[PDB]
Amino acid sequence: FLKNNWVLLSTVAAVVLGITTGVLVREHSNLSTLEKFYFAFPGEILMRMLKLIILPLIISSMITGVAALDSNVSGKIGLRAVVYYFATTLIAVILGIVLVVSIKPGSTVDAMLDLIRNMFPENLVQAAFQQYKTKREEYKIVGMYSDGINVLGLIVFALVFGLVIGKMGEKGQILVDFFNALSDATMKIVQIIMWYMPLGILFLIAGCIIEVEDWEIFRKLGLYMATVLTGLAIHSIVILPLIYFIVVRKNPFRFAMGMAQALLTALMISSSSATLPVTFRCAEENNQVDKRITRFVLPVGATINMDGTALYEAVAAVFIAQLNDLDLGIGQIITISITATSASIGAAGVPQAGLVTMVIVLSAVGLPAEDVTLIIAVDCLLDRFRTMVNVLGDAFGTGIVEKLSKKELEQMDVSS
Ligand code: NA
Ligand code: NA
Repeated sequence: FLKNNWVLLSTVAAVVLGITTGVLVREHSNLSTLEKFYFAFPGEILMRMLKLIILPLIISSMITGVAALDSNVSGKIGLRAVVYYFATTLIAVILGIVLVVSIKPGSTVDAMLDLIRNMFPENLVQAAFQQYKTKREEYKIVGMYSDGINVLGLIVFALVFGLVIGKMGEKGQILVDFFNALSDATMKIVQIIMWYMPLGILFLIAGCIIEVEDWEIFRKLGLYMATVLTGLAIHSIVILPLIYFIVVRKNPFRFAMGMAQALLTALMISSSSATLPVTFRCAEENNQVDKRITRFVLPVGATINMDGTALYEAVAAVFIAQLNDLDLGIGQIITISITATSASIGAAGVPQAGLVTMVIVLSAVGLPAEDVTLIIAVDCLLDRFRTMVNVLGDAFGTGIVEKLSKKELEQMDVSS
């Protein structure tokens, strides 16, 4: 039995050995900056592999999932998924705002316009490794292209392309076959990378622990951890199971038990995109969910649905505002809530710590962007829990959308 699940136990042992090695090296050894950088080399290699595999997986899976569905019922399923994601994000934002205000632990228009611009890129080839940003200048607007994959535009193009080739009929069957084969090949390559994962996980955790030097910053920011962790726990244990139970009259915790494999995997990597194959297997096999709904809903949720991220950012922005003793009125609460939801619509193909999402909210509330370094220390610990919450929300949404589309799925069975 151990051989079949050998990757999971190996990764758990890697986590244990990483904590031990990091603590022992930090306490009993002295390292310079260059030596600390060279210590985390295998973790850097693992991250490069995952970033490499993101693009083909996302594009091919999106096209295949959209083209599988019939054109009659494609719109309703997408609308239901969008509504669920929007509602969950709003509830998470409200919960985070309420908790951060109660506990008290301590332009933007251009960013929104850039967000809309990135949905319709000028060039498809450039959109695979570059993004678009605008800045003011003495007032004249000037645009520039910066490195970083544009997952928002590629997802929109993939959705439209999949619909077009699924409506065409026999004339576009060769394209469907091409992208199905590409998706299968990408999943197999992801498995091959997951074979090597444990060593990268070991060295990543070891490097994470060693970096902290003072070790009193954790004690100072103890209240800040409690707010974020309590919000994530309440959202994961209370709100999401209750929403699932209201729509689907089943046991919400049996679904989580079936998805436990992908949940713990998502904790390991802390990447929602890289957990797509495990999530597919767990949803289709353990929970007996339909493949047609799953293959289409899950990639969209990975790119779009970010409950833990919205909660995390909102709490951090309010905490930073409280650090500076800046007053926050009723309007300030709303504009932080609204900006947090729409800050980073798509950031799935980017598996590393992004401070730009915080910077948008900071600019909207009118605070300097140099306050990020104060709390940049604990991101390495909080990000894994945030990604786990995101993956859990996606998994719950798959079943919720599947239940609500019984008539559409029955209509799709007579044409098969
Ligand atoms: Na949501
Ligand atoms: Na997600």
